[PDB]
Amino acid sequence: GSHMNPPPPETSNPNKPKRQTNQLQYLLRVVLKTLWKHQFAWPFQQPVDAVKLNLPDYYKIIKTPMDMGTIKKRLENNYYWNAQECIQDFNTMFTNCYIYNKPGDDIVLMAEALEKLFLQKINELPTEE
Ligand SMILES: O=C1CC(I)=CC=N1
Repeated sequence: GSHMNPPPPETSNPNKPKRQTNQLQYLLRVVLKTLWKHQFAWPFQQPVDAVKLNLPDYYKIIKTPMDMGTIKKRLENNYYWNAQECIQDFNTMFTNCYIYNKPGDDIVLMAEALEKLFLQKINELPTEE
């Protein structure tokens, strides 16, 4: 837990209003579950440790970090009000990967595979009830 990594994104805050929606339940039970178990999930399952990876410029470049471990905790802790907040977290995670890394890098190929699955799952996001 190096001082050279930033504090991870918030996953708990009693002041933030929270809700469970059928769409959020789908995001946890279907979307996150699908991506979390994938062969290529591991680079995305926790915040980037820039010290362990020797990437001193990572948090110079990436000012909006997000990862699936944070998303998992947000969903498990019912942090969100709506599905769009969670979808935006997934989109931020993918975009950070694409911004920092070169096209065709292994991590990008991995992100692209997960993003394809994500798109399919979000196209099937249920009507809010
Ligand atoms: O599912 C996995 C396990 C291992 I070790 C490496 C990559 N994906």
